[PDB]
Amino acid sequence: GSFVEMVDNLRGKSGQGYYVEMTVGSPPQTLNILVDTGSSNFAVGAAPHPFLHRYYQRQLSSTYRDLRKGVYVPYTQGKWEGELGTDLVSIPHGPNVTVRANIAAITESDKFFINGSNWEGILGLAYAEIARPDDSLEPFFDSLVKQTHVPNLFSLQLCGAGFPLNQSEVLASVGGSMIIGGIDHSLYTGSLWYTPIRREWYYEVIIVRVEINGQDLKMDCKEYNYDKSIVDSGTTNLRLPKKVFEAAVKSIKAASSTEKFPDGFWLGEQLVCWQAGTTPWNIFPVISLYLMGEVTNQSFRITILPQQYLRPVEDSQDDCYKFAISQSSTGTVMGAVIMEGFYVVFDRARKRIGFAVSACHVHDEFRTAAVEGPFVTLDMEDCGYN
Ligand SMILES: CN1C(=N)N[C@](CCC2CCCCC2)(C[C@H]2CCC[C@@H](NC(=O)Nc3ccccc3)C2)C1=O
Repeated sequence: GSFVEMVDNLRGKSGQGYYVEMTVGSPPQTLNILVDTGSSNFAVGAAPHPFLHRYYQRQLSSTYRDLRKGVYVPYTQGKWEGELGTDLVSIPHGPNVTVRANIAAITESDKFFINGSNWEGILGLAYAEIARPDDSLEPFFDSLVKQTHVPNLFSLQLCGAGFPLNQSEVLASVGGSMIIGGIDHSLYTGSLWYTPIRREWYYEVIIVRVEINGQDLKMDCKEYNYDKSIVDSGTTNLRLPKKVFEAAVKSIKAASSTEKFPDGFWLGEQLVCWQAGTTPWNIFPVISLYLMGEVTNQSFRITILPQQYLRPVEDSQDDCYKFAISQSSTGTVMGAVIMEGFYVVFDRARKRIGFAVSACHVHDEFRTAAVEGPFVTLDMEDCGYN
């Protein structure tokens, strides 16, 4: 329905992350927390760090409980380490509840915190299977559902501005909404289409067909989900398996061939700039990802524009962008630049993910993002990797 208390409760952007305000401890300590559908730990800065102007002070919380256990979490680009405990947690622009939740107090980290991001911790919203050190550490959302009457569902509207936001603007701007326990109909247009959650660990899905401007990429659909496909608000780019990335870039280059871009642009390293207002959106193709539907032999598609996969960056008065599609060796990742096109419903209760066109997606007068269906698609279970 309508969840006015939670609409517009996010801030941030695709490259630095989207965050929500939370409070931890008694009396409450306010912290900004990155929303991460690609992990399952609630982990907060708990010691001084050059990029933090505040952190969780366990000694100041009367409700802090020490679990006397450490946690070490390496990931591709870095790591975070800390001390496990529990405390009372609330979301000011959220459901009006307070829960007793696990908290990893981060004491050491490498390439975790981001300078100028304005967030001090992360909220891992995925399932217990991928919680660290193991699946016995109950994730926040599981605690929330068990302890309150909050429905087992949340939805995310990540709003890309379509242009660079400076330090002051990104602090003053609305970055989107996280609706806890429901679906807010003001955040999307058209219909919601659902794809099954294949397995409850990451938010894993199955892609059954890929098009570039309606042209079928024509790969064996297992390639699109090798070794998994996930929906992850904690990754910036649309990341594709090596072979899929190579075929997609070849097709995107062919569609946009009226202009030549350097190799560094396609590698997502170098920006491309145009005179103010002259970005040639129309030369770049739309990208359609077909997802397995809830009905046997039925699929639907989500279509994104270059306004989603070209990420605005400051250079001058030129309009500059980075290519936000990159290679992966760990499967497809539908990151923030993809999520910015859609209102995404994480329907844990019904083991499904919903997509609808976002009321805040960036587009032009000629094209819009789309969510359409149904399409007849056979042997979709074969698209999943084992
Ligand atoms: C993809 N991804 C993700 N969605 N969450 C994590 C952890 C995954 C988790 C999966 C289950 C097993 C354990 C690991 C963490 C990520 C969160 C967003 C901010 C990032 N911070 C930076 O990247 N910071 C940074 C800072 C300076 C330089 C470079 C990067 C760090 C990750 O790698």
